[PDB]
Amino acid sequence: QLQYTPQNRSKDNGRVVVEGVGNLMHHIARCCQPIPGDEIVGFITQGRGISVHRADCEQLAELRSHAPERIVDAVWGE
RNA sequence: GGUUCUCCCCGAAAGCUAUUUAGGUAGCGCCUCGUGAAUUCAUCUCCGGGGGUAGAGCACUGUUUCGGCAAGGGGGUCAUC
Repeated sequence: QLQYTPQNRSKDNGRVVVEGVGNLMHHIARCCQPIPGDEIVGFITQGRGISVHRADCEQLAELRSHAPERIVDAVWGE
């Protein structure tokens, strides 16, 4: 009965700062549920902007098997 | 319900079928007596047989667990026309 505020803060910006840039259309993945753990690794998607597909994950590595240029680092900050 | 003298020989059935039949009856099965014929009949060993039961098996009809490969659908990844 109790079933976006947690992602309204990402919609309120901050968090991810890929290569030192702020306010990006980032969005956490799924197969991997990244949290500020093994940091993370970003990935540019056609639409949806940056996909934070966690650091070290198969599907991320698959993308590492396709277009490496799309691949980007990742951080957290606060 | 009961059915009164005596000895002798053999000696059943409580089954099938039908029955406004199912505790009755009839045909037949088994009884007895009489007559008449096949070494006809019974056991046995040898011989020629069909069987699908026990048992066993899982090719088939089903059922069952496990391991394998893996359709194909599910959830996600880039995609999402």
